[PDB]
Amino acid sequence: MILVFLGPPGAGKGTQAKRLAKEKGFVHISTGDILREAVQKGTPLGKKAKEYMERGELVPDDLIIALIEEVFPKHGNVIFDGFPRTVKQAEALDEMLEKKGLKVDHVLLFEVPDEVVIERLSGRRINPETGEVYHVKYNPPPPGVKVIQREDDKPEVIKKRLEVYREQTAPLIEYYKKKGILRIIDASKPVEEVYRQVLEVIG
Ligand SMILES: Nc1ncnc2c1ncn2[C@@H]1O[C@H](COP(=O)(O)OP(=O)(O)O)[C@@H](O)[C@H]1O
Ligand SMILES: Nc1ncnc2c1ncn2[C@@H]1O[C@H](COP(=O)(O)OP(=O)(O)O)[C@@H](O)[C@H]1O
Repeated sequence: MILVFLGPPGAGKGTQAKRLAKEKGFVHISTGDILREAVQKGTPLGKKAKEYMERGELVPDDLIIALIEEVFPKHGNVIFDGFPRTVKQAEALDEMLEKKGLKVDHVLLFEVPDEVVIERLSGRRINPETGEVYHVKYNPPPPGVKVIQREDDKPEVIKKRLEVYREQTAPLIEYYKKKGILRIIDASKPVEEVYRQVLEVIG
């Protein structure tokens, strides 16, 4: 089974993907996580990607498409989390999978309104030792635990990211809907409720 998690930044896609991977044994492919590691390690990919990410822009398609070929597993069910983000990326994924006799089985669209997006992202915090994601209101870090705020979770970058999402990524809704594989998730609900809907949708 191959899943794609699609939707505005802050919808809770990462959070749900991590849970589903941990509990059901999917391979979680987070382009954001992988890129952040690349930036940290100072790889050719990292150095090139860094500025796009800090500015809230998408990293160029060719780099991401290569990244996906590099990390796609020989076996296992997969969650694509934050990929694809453009039509060109979605077409390259279809091609890549077709060559492997595979296809996207479900595209879960995590719907949230802008107000919730801003609230979720502005409050997002990361434990730098473990990568665990918290929220200052909805899931605060344990007392005493040091966390950081991502530079792209600052207000003006969130604004850019949402524009970029609406411009480049939202067309994917129609792209996948035509194929009859688009599943709507009400991502504005609490985490446990969203996860139950994720499980129902994928059977
Ligand atoms: N599939 C992709 N294509 C291009 N850029 C990406 C992709 N995935 C992640 N990025 C880059 O990394 C940034 C953070 O992505 P991600 O962690 O997936 O976003 P979010 O903040 O919604 O969790 C994006 O704004 C973009 O610069
Ligand atoms: N269902 C939810 N209700 C409340 N807060 C949430 C929910 N899902 C995620 N969060 C919090 O909102 C922020 C965005 O979640 P994340 O999974 O990073 O989103 P995405 O991967 O879609 O950008 C994080 O701070 C996370 O702890």
